[PDB]
Amino acid sequence: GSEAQRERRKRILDATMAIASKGGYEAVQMRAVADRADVAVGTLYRYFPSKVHLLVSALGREFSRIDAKTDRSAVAGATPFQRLNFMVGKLNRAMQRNPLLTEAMTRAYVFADASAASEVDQVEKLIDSMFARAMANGEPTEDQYHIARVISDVWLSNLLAWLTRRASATDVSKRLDLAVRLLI
Amino acid sequence: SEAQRERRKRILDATMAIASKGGYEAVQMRAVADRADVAVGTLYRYFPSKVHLLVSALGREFSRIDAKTDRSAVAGATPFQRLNFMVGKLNRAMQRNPLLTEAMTRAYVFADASAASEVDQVEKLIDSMFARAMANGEPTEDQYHIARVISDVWLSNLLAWLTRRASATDVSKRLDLAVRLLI
DNA sequence: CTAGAACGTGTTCTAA
DNA sequence: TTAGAACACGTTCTAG
Repeated sequence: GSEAQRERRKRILDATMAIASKGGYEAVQMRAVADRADVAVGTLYRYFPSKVHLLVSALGREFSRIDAKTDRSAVAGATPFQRLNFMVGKLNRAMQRNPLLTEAMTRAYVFADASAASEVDQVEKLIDSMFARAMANGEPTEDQYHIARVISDVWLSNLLAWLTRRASATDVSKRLDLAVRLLI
Repeated sequence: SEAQRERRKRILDATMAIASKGGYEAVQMRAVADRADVAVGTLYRYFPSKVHLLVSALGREFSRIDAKTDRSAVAGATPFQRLNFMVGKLNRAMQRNPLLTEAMTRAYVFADASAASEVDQVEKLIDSMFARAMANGEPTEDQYHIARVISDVWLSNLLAWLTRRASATDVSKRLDLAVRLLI
């Protein structure tokens, strides 16, 4: 709605990501987010009705932005195979840039119940679409969207393994390009 | 001890019974302890977090399913069939009790590194049930990798069902589609 | 909106 | 082991 309100929302989401960067999920505490966005906690709950909604919107907003910084690059490589490997890689890297910030958003994303479905949906759609439109070098086909979904599922699984120290960054890229190749 | 094992089983049974009737929110540590006739400190001795607890319950249940499905999963004439079969068996198992499935799955995906060993066991029981269904025995390396991809598609879809973002039909169709793209 | 008190549940502590 | 009080943080409530 109003300019001030769009400005409060952004301030709340910048706080959340600043805090998550230094402390992960356990440090994204609602008094701390509020305090640092200079709002009372009741105002915080007016804008985001749970810690999880808050984090899934922060993750929604970060992917929207990556989606912008990704339009020429994603459509750079000369074959679908290559454009996909490239997009997977840029996204993998973006996530590895701040493990604790990634950790907070990703766990909220998979933990979210049905009351957050609409926020969880946007993030899943954005990710599917970044992959599809890179693979297809523009508007994807039906087959290319379905392939893109499978690759987002593989990505998420591997990201969760990387976060829980069950897999290294090497294991993750090996499993990802393994999946890409089996579907192209 | 037989005491230690009797008490471990009472606690996981408590956990699943409560999860059935109420899902994740209702798996409360005071309630579980009470139901298993143990004090909370004893509960935390066996399982150091609500999430360790629920991810061990999930471990024991895939473990159990694993035995229940040793002949049948290797019944279909082709890899394609055996995989589709295994996928459907596991799907129908999860769908049997949505709130039980909700509680265990959310812990499974919420778990941090402090439960990495419980999470790991569950991931590998599932990977292996799929691979061995595909293969009808010890899988090749290529069957194992395909198994992994399909467990990832499976989990993603199970979360979307749980969050009412996909129906049971939407999920069947996405699994089918993945099993085709890979066989 | 603001500042916080109050309350529930996961986790830890104290005491027998 | 037990019983249960204490404490922290997500969430809701009371007041101004």
